[PDB]
Amino acid sequence: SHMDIRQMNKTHLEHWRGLRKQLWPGHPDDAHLADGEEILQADHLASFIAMADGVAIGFADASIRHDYVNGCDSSPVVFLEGIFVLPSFRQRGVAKQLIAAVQRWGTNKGCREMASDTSPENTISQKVHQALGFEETERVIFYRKRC
Amino acid sequence: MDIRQMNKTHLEHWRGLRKQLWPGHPDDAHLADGEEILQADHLASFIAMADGVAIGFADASIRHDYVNGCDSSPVVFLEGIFVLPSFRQRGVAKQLIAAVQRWGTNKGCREMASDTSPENTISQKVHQALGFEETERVIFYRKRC
Ligand SMILES: CC(C)(COP(=O)(O)OP(=O)(O)OC[C@H]1O[C@@H](n2cnc3c(N)ncnc32)[C@H](O)[C@H]1OP(=O)(O)O)[C@@H](O)C(=O)NCCC(=O)NCCS
Ligand SMILES: CC(C)(COP(=O)(O)OP(=O)(O)OC[C@H]1O[C@@H](n2cnc3c(N)ncnc32)[C@H](O)[C@H]1OP(=O)(O)O)[C@@H](O)C(=O)NCCC(=O)NCCS
Ligand SMILES: NC[C@H]1O[C@H](O[C@H]2[C@H](O[C@@H]3O[C@H](CO)[C@@H](O)[C@H]3O)[C@@H](O)[C@H](N)C[C@@H]2N)[C@H](N)[C@@H](O)[C@@H]1O
Ligand SMILES: NC[C@H]1O[C@H](O[C@H]2[C@H](O[C@@H]3O[C@H](CO)[C@@H](O)[C@H]3O)[C@@H](O)[C@H](N)C[C@@H]2N)[C@H](N)[C@@H](O)[C@@H]1O
Ligand code: NI
Repeated sequence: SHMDIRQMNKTHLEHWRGLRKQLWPGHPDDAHLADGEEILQADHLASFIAMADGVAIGFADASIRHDYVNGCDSSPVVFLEGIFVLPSFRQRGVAKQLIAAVQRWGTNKGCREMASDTSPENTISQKVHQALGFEETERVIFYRKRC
Repeated sequence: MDIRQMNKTHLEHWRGLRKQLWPGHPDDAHLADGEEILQADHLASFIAMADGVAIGFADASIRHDYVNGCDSSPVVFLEGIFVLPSFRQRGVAKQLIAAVQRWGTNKGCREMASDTSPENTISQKVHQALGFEETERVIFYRKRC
């Protein structure tokens, strides 16, 4: 059956939020709401929803980052902020298409590089990033200190 | 041992220290990076001097995008720090980071962050000793568009 990757607009907010809560549980509910609104008005944020037969089966959040991005040599960079495909629809090339949409968006925005990150423990994610043409650049430990 | 924010006069020596921190970075880029830092409001480097000679530096930025482990924005980010071996373990880095931290606070950052290689044992101890807590460990990927 035919699938479409739609850049998220107001009409897909509920499809998006319903999936996003499955990728990041306990990311606060109020946060999804605000995030959705922020994204709809941004020029450096965009999200994409995989739709087929009227249902949303997956999504990707993306951004255009001007901060230094680990492993990249140019700026700005289009960055894959999160991606999720429902269990029942995996290994069908849904993420491949969502990522192509993110790449197309960042390319049209003038980015020369697309980047992403994932836990060293997320093994399927690593296989997926590599299967899709990303090469691993570096691994780092992040630190935080309250100001 | 004074710490000063970098200006045009410190570029040549900063570049010499910076090439030792990152030998793989094109010399060509140190040139452009220095100009970029001085032109941008969201960037600042600090130089530690002994008898008028630069012996350490820290590059920093105000980051506005997502930063792993942080929950607020902007974030002051320690982009790199280096102290000549002869001056190590004397609190120079501690001092450089204090200066980065004040700059950040004055820019409204509620969090300061940094990152380092899993292999950089010494760096890890330094971060810990200075009050940073480890947040996440990740692998980065890149695909040329
Ligand atoms: C990671 C994820 C988004 C991939 O979605 P997907 O739609 O199943 O991926 P695709 O079908 O487009 O797969 C692309 C490629 O990755 C590879 N791949 C996908 N799943 C794989 C698996 N489980 N094991 C090994 N390789 C796999 C394949 O090499 C290749 O497709 P093909 O060999 O079947 O021809 C999905 O597993 C998911 O939602 N996981 C949980 C959320 C998550 O971990 N996100 C990652 C970072 S936010
Ligand atoms: C990392 C580096 C900048 C630290 O510089 P420094 O001036 O020697 O550090 P400081 O003296 O200010 O030390 C501050 C804290 O780190 C600790 N520390 C410093 N060097 C240490 C070492 N080699 N092993 C264990 N702990 C160490 C100090 O004991 C502690 O002080 P405290 O008494 O307040 O706890 C320096 O070792 C260096 O330039 N390394 C090479 C470049 C690199 O690794 N950069 C880091 C990532 S960008
Ligand atoms: N590739 C997926 C990435 O997901 C998380 O980071 C995202 C972040 O997720 C937060 O982190 C928790 C999961 O660790 C979620 O609950 C959110 O609050 C999200 O809120 C931002 N809008 C975009 C960030 N990229 C991870 N922090 C990061 O390590 C991981 O690499
Ligand atoms: N705290 C040290 C950090 O240094 C490097 O990242 C810096 C980056 O260094 C590039 O990466 C190579 C070393 O990996 C250098 O040759 C430059 O090209 C520099 O060019 C940017 N101006 C600021 C980045 N923070 C590392 N990429 C990062 O992993 C590391 O944790
Ligand atoms: Ni279609």
